[PDB]
Amino acid sequence: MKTQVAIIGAGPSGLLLGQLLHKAGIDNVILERQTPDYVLGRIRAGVLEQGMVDLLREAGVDRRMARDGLVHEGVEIAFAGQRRRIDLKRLSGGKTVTVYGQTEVTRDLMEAREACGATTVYQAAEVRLHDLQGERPYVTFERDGERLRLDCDYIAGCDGFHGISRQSIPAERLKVFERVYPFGWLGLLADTPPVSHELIYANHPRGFALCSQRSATRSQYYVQVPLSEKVEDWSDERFWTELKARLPSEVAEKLVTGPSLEKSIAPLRSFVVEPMQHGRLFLAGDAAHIVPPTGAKGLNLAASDVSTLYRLLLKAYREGRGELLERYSAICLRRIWKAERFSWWMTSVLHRFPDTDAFSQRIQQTELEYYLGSEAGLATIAENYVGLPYEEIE
Amino acid sequence: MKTQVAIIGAGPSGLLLGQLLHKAGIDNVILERQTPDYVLGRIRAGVLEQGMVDLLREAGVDRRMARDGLVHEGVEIAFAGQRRRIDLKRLSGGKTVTVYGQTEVTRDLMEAREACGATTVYQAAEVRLHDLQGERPYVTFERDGERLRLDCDYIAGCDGFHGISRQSIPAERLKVFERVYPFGWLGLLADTPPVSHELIYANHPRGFALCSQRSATRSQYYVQVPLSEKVEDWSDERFWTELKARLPSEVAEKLVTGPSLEKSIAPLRSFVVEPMQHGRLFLAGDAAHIVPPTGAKGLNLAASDVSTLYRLLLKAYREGRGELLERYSAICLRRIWKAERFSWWMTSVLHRFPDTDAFSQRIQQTELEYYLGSEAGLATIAENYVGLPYEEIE
Ligand SMILES: Cc1cc2nc3c(=O)[nH]c(=O)nc-3n(C[C@H](O)[C@H](O)[C@H](O)COP(=O)(O)OP(=O)(O)OC[C@H]3O[C@@H](n4cnc5c(N)ncnc54)[C@H](O)[C@@H]3O)c2cc1C
Ligand SMILES: Cc1cc2nc3c(=O)[nH]c(=O)nc-3n(C[C@H](O)[C@H](O)[C@H](O)COP(=O)(O)OP(=O)(O)OC[C@H]3O[C@@H](n4cnc5c(N)ncnc54)[C@H](O)[C@@H]3O)c2cc1C
Ligand SMILES: O=S([O-])[O-]
Ligand SMILES: O=S([O-])[O-]
Repeated sequence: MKTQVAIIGAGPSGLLLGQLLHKAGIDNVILERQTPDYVLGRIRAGVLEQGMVDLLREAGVDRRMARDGLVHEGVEIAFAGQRRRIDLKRLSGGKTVTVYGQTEVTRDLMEAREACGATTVYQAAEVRLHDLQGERPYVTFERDGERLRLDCDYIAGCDGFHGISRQSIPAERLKVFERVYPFGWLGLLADTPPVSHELIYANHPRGFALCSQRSATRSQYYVQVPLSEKVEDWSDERFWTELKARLPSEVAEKLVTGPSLEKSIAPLRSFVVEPMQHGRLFLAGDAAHIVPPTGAKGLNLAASDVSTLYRLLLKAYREGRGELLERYSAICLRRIWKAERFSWWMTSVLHRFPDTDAFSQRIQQTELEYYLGSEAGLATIAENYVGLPYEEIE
Repeated sequence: MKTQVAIIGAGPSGLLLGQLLHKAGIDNVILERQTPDYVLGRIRAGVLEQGMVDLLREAGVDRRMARDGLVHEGVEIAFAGQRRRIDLKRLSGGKTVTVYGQTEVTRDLMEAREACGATTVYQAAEVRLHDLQGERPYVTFERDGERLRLDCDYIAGCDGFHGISRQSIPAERLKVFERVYPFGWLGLLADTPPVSHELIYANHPRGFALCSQRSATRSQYYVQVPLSEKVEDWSDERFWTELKARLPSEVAEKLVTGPSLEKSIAPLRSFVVEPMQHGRLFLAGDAAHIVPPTGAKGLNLAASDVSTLYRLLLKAYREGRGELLERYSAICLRRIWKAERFSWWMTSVLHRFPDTDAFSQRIQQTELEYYLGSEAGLATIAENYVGLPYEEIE
């Protein structure tokens, strides 16, 4: 096979990059290790930044989102028995966020790519990258019992955290930054109407809780739990009782509960690699970084990494400004670090950390009080939550 | 589940460690991501050092090897149209090597573990390590549609180069050393009688070639080829013709050729991580290092890593000398580096490297001439080939 941009991974990052390149007339091929149904079987949430919403529209894959997505003009943080609303729209000047799951976005992108006949090779086993520092890099993989070669000009590693792309870069060139939080999130998805039209992030002595939604009849809730917790020890009844205990009475009081459609515990961690490229290989999305779910920035960083790569690739192909690609990592990292910082801040002020002393507890309560009670403070939250402005490049 | 030593990986390293611990009465459980047939489907060669042969006997899994294995008292290196024999037995004082494939060794270990009822969980998906720096580390994984927890005292990461164990150690604690050679090995396995009763490593202007064997009616041959070569462009006829062109006439002349049972190109690379442990987790085999096939040290290092870990675990459990486990990496690395060095030397003197000048070519020919023409030189080769003596520990 032969293309211009080889793409490893058919998750959100790879599909979005591929659809953007497709519309731009830049040849591209996506190689995915799993099957279509396997990828779609991954149930993942999503709170889309304005930048991502705009990118999906630019990619021509927004019809479903415009119909099934939930546009939120604000978000609330609860603590000390009170609900504090952050007016994202007002504070940002018009920006909002859209609650539409990664799973749905992935589904939409796959239907769009399948419809236009773009190239996607599923069940591409043993993917391997070659001659990355040359002008003719290529990829090899096995399919239907045969080895194939894919020649290209560039390679976009969009293969996630456990992909092969990040592992294909000499360890000497990379620097890893990481942190694991001392707790996980026990989530419960149910066919019940949400308790609020907007999300509710709750800080409570017993621990963090979050009220989210999927539709008028489907809701998603979470409560923080220690690392060693087993989902088996958490019946729906126990979850509902603990969730209510961490929410203001007025909220817990009007909460509609019911059987769970799915329950699971997920850890919270951060990870960033520098740089995010090597020769003709460029990493994007989870292949380069991880963030905790608190700020819902994972899916959004995948989008911003792709946007940047796409725009630089355009400059290379249409302006012969290929040297600009050298700036890919520096640009993405500035945004990734700010997202990691905001995600870290949100995690720090909303959760109960083990072995915390009285002073720390008071500092945390004061952080919430100050930020939610100041216009400047509220602004820092709002501008970060809807997503900081994309860097124009150059 | 609950055991004393949790083992990740049911390849040679994990199975051997597990069988050794089984006989010692130390509880152990092996978690393997793939199925039994998948593991056995990996066709891998093997030239066993005396130390490994002794270890398999100690493990009580040597009957098949004693019957089907080929004991070699010497090995030959050909160059400049002449065959030079290295009398391993004489030079080492009695040590030899046994040609018996990794695949056969793995098969033997699996039959032995299955027979004694030791615990092995195949298709163990999403393996994850936990609380490595505590006194109660544990592992989690999914099976038959359910999440399970395995408590233990120690964890042996025997999950290979692309395993999760090495990736479970903070990047800040690790230092990676690596090298990729500018060529690969095109191998051809056939049901033909070998051209020699001992191996023949050949250095020739056109490139490296190797004559090996599996039995009186089965042979394995290799010729070096550039990185970008496709096995598809190499018919059996072309392989046989190139192989002969790289061997002394007397050898090429008596070579029996025939249809290949299997053909493939494999790269040559080296990789070492320091340290090889973190808390209660200890890496062994490919999970910690890779060596080129030239010295056939890959399988042997897996064995020596296991031997060391096993002996240290014994000291911990039977002598309460658990502090000795702290020395695991230092001990293994001394042997790993010497094996990497010898493997590197063998690779350097036997292959044709791209863009080599006249001086390099002459230095290489002189290396062979000196080492094969000196008793001290021959000794350095012999002692390394049969395997240096295992470090006694402490
Ligand atoms: C339990 C959990 C909950 C999360 N919740 C949130 C949330 O609430 N909000 C949010 O924004 N983010 C959340 N995230 C993060 C978010 O899902 C990711 O940031 C997003 O999946 C990144 O997309 P990606 O395409 O970069 O990577 P992925 O979605 O991982 O896609 C990568 C693709 O590459 C393929 N691949 C891997 N290796 C290879 C290979 N060798 N060859 C070929 N293909 C390969 C994979 O099969 C996969 O399809 C969560 C993550 C987890 C684990
Ligand atoms: C093409 C090729 C040719 C080679 N030729 C030679 C040769 O001629 N001579 C020589 O000595 N060596 C050779 N080697 C090297 C040799 O095969 C290895 O050194 C040996 O396989 C190492 O054994 P191991 O048990 O440490 O790892 P492996 O054999 O890789 O076994 C690791 C096991 O862990 C499992 N695993 C991986 N990830 C997970 C996870 N997340 N959870 C659970 N289980 C997991 C794997 O499925 C596997 O079964 C060759 C290698 C290759 C690739
Ligand atoms: O199921 S598929 O398209 O390989
Ligand atoms: O095929 S098995 O034993 O999981």
